[PDB]
Amino acid sequence: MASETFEFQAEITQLMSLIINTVYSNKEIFLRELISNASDALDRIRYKSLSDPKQLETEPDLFIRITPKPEQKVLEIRDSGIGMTKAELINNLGTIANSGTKAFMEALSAGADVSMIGQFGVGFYSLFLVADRVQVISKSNDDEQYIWESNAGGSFTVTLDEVNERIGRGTILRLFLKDDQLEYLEEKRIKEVIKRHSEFVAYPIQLVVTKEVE
Ligand SMILES: COC1=C2C[C@H](C)C[C@H](OC)[C@H](O)[C@@H](C)/C=C(\C)[C@H](OC(N)=O)[C@@H](OC)/C=C\C=C(/C)C(=O)NC(=CC1=O)C2=O
Repeated sequence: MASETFEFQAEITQLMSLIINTVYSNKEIFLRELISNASDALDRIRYKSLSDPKQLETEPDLFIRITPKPEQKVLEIRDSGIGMTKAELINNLGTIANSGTKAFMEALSAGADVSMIGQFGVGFYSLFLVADRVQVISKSNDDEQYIWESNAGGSFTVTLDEVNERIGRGTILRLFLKDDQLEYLEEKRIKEVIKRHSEFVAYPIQLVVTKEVE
């Protein structure tokens, strides 16, 4: 329908600024963070399902799926985890500074590896290493499908989703890659990052590859 617009908490805006404007070299850790987040979302729905089995019926398969969309310069990271409601997207992705935002920034300026970002509970924002824009598309059993969108600006939008494929249940991180980071559309490069930083993931990690038939 129509978008609602929200302002980022001052700390989160600062964090995004740091990250988006970094010379940092090890940018590939963004994928470890998103996969770990995906894995956590999958842990949640599975634990929930222990005493509420019906929760799984909206998407019985538990998986992490990565889909490069080279034409649009887009990389998607999807999971069939618990998903997030409209209120969760608003409350947890910007309007309330995470418990570790300022501390991570303090740590960063002291010499800390950007890769520590996950230990501070703000690793979602690492996607800004390789992307200048992001849509978080999410369907929780408890709500309708919604789109959360940010370009690292000081505000984000949340919109009821009438334009994307239905996700049964879970979350798509749709990354609009920067022009210098298009290597992450490549099958070989993706595979390599996964093997190096994400060896111990309990769920299948699927890669969607689009090849011309000869
Ligand atoms: C331990 O929980 C985690 C927290 C608290 C987080 C808001 C919990 C959230 O609400 C309670 C859901 O329960 C949880 C299932 C949803 C995800 C992990 C989403 O990931 C996917 N694929 O669904 C993630 O990204 C879309 C949303 C925000 C992540 C933040 C801002 C971050 O920077 N790091 C974090 C990583 C975490 O694991 C973090 O803060």
